[PDB]
Amino acid sequence: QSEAPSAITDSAEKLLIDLLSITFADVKEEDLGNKVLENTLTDIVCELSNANPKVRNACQKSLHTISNLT
Repeated sequence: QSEAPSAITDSAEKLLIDLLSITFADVKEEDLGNKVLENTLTDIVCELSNANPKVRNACQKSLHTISNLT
């Protein structure tokens, strides 16, 4: 909710970026997706068209920090 404190969604965004920085560190092949990297990228890029702007900007930032990582 909008009147919840800001550290909830801020800590969630930082945790999502840190988790995607951890689990996408070993992927080097550009066409490497087997079962679960495909689903993680699917749930990220299917949510760029959300109603909430926070999750839109978080999905854009998480797509940017896994294209600069690998």
